[PDB]
Amino acid sequence: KETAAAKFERQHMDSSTSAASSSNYCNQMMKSRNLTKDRCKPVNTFVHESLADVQAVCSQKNVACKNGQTNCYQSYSTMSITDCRETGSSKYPNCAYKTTQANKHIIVACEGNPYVPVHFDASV
Ligand SMILES: [Au+]
Repeated sequence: KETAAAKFERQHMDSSTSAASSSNYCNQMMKSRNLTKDRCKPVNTFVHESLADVQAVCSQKNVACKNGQTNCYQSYSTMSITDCRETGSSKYPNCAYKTTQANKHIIVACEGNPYVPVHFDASV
């Protein structure tokens, strides 16, 4: 039932200006988006832009994906993001993260009809 497009929304969208949280944004968000349920997802990026602006990237700069597929796209403008990376002390089920806020060009893999973001590949 969860589509690839919905999965990208759950894993990566957080439309707001920038990270807001009552406590460590990554620890709160990784848990709340279910990214610590089955393992500690080790790296994950949230994007603080509108869905439309993220979706439009699928029509922007065609770039190779890290895995060698050719269906990746880089945003022409920088976007507000937050990068979550597991700490050394993190051990599932007590997942723990370092929060890095940034303004970078995103790279997403797009798939489907409609052609929409389904994976977050890199920020540059
Ligand atoms: Au640039």
